[PDB]
Amino acid sequence: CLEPCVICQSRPKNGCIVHGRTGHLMACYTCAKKLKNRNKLCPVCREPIQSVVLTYMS
Amino acid sequence: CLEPCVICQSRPKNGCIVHGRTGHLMACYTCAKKLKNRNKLCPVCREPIQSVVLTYMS
Ligand SMILES: [Zn+2]
Ligand SMILES: [Zn+2]
Ligand SMILES: [Zn+2]
Ligand SMILES: [Zn+2]
Repeated sequence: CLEPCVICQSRPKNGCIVHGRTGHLMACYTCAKKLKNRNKLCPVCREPIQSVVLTYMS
Repeated sequence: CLEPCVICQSRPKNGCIVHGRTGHLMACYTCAKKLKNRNKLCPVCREPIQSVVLTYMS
């Protein structure tokens, strides 16, 4: 799916939720960051967001 | 791009090259890891690979 950020649905999925050595890409960097600041869990696995990487394709 | 890992072209781009708080997604986790172990640079920006995240799209 080339579908947008699942939260805002207005921006691309370029906000990578890192937990250790695995990452989940369902949200934009800006949305995924708000989740971490407001102490929400990863929507994919409900595991704490350790950090957020701004991800660029090619 | 729905195109495969630029190195092996046999696995998806699920190997996120992290440098600071930005990541580059052009290679598979296994290919991007070999780059880090053999002290190669990020093919996108020729900046050192600080870590590699195994990324899952949802
Ligand atoms: Zn968003
Ligand atoms: Zn997760
Ligand atoms: Zn590869
Ligand atoms: Zn790079």
